[PDB]
Amino acid sequence: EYPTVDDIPVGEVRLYKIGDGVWSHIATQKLGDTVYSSNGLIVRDADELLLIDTAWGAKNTVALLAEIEKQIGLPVTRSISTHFHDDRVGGVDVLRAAGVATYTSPLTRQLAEAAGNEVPAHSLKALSSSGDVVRFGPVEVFYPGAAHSGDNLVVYVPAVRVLFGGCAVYEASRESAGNVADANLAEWPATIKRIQQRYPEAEVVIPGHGLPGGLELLQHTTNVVKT
Ligand SMILES: [Zn+2]
Repeated sequence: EYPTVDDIPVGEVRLYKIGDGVWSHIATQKLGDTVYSSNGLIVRDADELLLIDTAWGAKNTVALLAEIEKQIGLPVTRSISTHFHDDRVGGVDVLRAAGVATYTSPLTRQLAEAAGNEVPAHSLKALSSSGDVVRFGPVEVFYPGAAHSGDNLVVYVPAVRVLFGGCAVYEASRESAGNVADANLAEWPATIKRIQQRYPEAEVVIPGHGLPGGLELLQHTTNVVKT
């Protein structure tokens, strides 16, 4: 019952409750003949929300904010983008228009600028070296090293053991690497091992695209990226 491209109506964004104070958000775009979905996270803190990733573009991000107000009814006050691609920063300007304080690592801001993408307003310090971790409200933000992209971050919600892997982690049904234009295929297995070692109690692992699973998605990703 996790939302998919087969059931989300065109142009809509859906939320899915994962645990106490934690939702995923799911949005779609059609590229060529194929409809794709992308996941992010929403985490409650006191009477506000922290958003992890845009909903992949400005139009979807406007829909996301409306869906959040309808279903949750608390303000999004901060966001984190987990890497520089459109599915993560596309819609940052919508978030800024809506009064959200937008964050990512310094490297992501640089890569987003270089790519001509939207750029979060604020940098997360102390994330520059592989293995760096910072607390940010109700989550930990971890830079595990280069994988899908040079800058990719993961986000853990310690109270409920939810790991948002972003595009560093593949869904179970995905058996080929697909697009690796910004990837570091050599470092990806080591990066996965760092995630495994850091979050051994995670109960839910959310990939950047596709269905949630558990810690088995980590080794699955290594297997696919070698393949
Ligand atoms: Zn990407």
